[PDB]
Amino acid sequence: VLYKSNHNVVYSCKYHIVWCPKYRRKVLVGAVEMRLKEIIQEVAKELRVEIIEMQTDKDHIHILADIDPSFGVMKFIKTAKGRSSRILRQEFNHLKTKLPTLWTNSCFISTVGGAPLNVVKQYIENQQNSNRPKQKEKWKSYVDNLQTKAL
Amino acid sequence: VLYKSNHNVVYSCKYHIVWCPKYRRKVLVGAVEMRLKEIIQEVAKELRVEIIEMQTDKDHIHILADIDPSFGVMKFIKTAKGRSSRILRQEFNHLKTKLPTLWTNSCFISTVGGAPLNVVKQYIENQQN
DNA sequence: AAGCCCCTAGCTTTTAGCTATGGGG
DNA sequence: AAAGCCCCTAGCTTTTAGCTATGGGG
Repeated sequence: VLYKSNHNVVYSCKYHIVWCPKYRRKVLVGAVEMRLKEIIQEVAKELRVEIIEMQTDKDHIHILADIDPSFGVMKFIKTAKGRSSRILRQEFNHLKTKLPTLWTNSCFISTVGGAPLNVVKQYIENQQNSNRPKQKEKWKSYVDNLQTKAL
Repeated sequence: VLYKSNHNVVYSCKYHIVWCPKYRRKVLVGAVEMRLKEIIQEVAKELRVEIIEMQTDKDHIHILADIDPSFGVMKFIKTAKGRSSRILRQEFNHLKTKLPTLWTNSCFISTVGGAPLNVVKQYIENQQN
């Protein structure tokens, strides 16, 4: 797990984000799909967001991004959707004349870390009960590094 | 994991949050410790934040919370540190006289999900079938 | 636990098109 | 060290306070 920092915070914030075209229209294909990913890389680059992985399918775009918590994941999403919509609708006439908007008003966001919820949960509850490891070998590297980083 | 939603977003945003008192002073004990926890529960409830787990040691408080992304993790944190700082220093004299502030300007924040990073990264690249 | 319809100001993408623990249908 | 120590502005809460801001400096 790689941790970064801004002028006040030490963090590791990863998000799996997903959003669909309006009406789930299967328009994320070919040149549309390609341009869409290039625009989002552009957006991420200027918003200092790190795209760990990004793939699409006819009607969904999946993005795994590491975002400065203070900046805000929504500020990123808002920019990526908004800009891709404006641009793609200008480049691909069918997206302008056959749809009222390229995207919807919603999205799906799930946070992601180096270990599963239950592990972090236990580590937190273990704090005052001395050295009581998670298990034999399961996630030793994560817990060890964590004790060290959160010292 | 059970997702929640606001008017426009479906989400599950959990963070492992940690912060320490000024100078690492080991003051999070006894009466203080218990009150800090109450105040954080009071702020969580008020800000519609779910506290999944909260533990403390002499100089650290760990919180695993579910926070609406539209609302903002930082907004929860500043409220929690700020109010707890105000209230604790009003109730506990030794916190107001021995320290210029109760907390510091920093904190540790780590996202957590039902699945580890590598799994989610795989699932994503597998989205062409 | 969104996704459809409608609405607002705010802010970017500005003759646009998206968010807001947004309003309601 | 910088996250943590110092100092500062500016915005909002806790506001005869005390924490933020992809804040800036040291």
